[PDB]
Amino acid sequence: HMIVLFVDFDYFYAQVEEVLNPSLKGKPVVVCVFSGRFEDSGAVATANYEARKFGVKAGIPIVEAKKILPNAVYLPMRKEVYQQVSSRIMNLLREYSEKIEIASIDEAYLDISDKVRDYREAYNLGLEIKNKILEKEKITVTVGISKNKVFAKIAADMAKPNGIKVIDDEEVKRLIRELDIADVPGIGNITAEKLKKLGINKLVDTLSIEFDKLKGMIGEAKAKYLISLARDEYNEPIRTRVRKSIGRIVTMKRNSRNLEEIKPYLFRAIEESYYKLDKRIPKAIHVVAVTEDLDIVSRGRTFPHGISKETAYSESVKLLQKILEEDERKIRAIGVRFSKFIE
DNA sequence: GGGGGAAGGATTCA
DNA sequence: CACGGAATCCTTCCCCC
Ligand SMILES: Nc1nc2c(ncn2[C@H]2C[C@H](O)[C@@H](COP(=O)(O)OP(=O)(O)OP(=O)(O)O)O2)c(=O)[nH]1
Ligand SMILES: [Ca+2]
Ligand SMILES: [Ca+2]
Ligand SMILES: [Ca+2]
Repeated sequence: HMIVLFVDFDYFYAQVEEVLNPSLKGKPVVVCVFSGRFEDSGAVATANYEARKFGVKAGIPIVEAKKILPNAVYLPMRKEVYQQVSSRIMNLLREYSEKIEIASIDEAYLDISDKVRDYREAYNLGLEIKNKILEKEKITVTVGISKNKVFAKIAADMAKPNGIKVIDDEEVKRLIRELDIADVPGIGNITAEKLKKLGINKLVDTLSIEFDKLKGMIGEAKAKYLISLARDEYNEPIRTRVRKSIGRIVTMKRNSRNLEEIKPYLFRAIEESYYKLDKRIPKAIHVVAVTEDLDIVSRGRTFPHGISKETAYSESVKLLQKILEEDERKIRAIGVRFSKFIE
């Protein structure tokens, strides 16, 4: 009953840069996000394995990477490029199933149930998909196969990189008991911790705790999710998913609270955001700010009609005004987010 | 009491 | 010193029948 095949491209941004400049293949490559603030201020979008080996990875400051690997190749993130390559591969996967859910810029779940019997065939289809993607785009990915999206995903995690793996029903039962609950999708450090205090260290433990306390501790939705898995009864279908919001945010040269100093950044964000909107019309706008102490403050508003760029400019100004008046810290970054698209 | 929303923020993942 | 971006969930305050 139902066979899910999850595809996860390998160290995606770095690998795409390798493909576009093979002279890179073989040496450590780090894709970065730089912000004027200073010489090498920014974070690491990601890096290839010939770099992950020494700890350089997503989230750490570019400077830190530089110390560890001073002579590695540091590339500016070219999101737009990775996107179009992503779209191409996404098309290429449709050829294998109508039921396709695009999770992110490099993730996708395929429902190959009414498409192929047993696991032995699932596997092959896997290898087939890899080859095709590999030959067509020269991009290696990892394929996870199991009874649902959750374990399909976990599968790939286990099989990374450029791998493939199937978690059979017998194994599922083993992981519901042996797999560290932390390693379960949707469980970050915050929840992980919350779970330990409650004694829960495995997906199974959830079955030995009174709901209401669990629900009370991690929220009902997270509780039902986990319990669901533990009972080997999880079964969310693979559905299409359209964007629900679009935004842009930029880090300023220096901190500030001066409206007239921030406004320019904010307006660049809006202009950029509208271009990205294309033909979509938003009913809601939020102004998101990152404070000096790396905290995130936001203020929004929904209109009974769509928002025009003019409308956005003036309304974004008030929300920034509101933020300032309601939060004493200097603002480090400023952005906008449009949502609730008409239709 | 409880439905229907909006707003501000928490948590997670890429 | 820690960047862009986006979804989902949760708490809370409201209006109101
Ligand atoms: N800007 C930014 N982008 C990120 C971050 N994390 C991931 N990404 C982007 C670039 C990654 O290549 C892409 C896929 O993330 P994964 O979590 O799949 O990492 P990646 O595919 O690079 O390596 P992998 O082989 O999956 O371990 O998402 C992040 O922290 N900041
Ligand atoms: Ca990946
Ligand atoms: Ca991914
Ligand atoms: Ca985890």
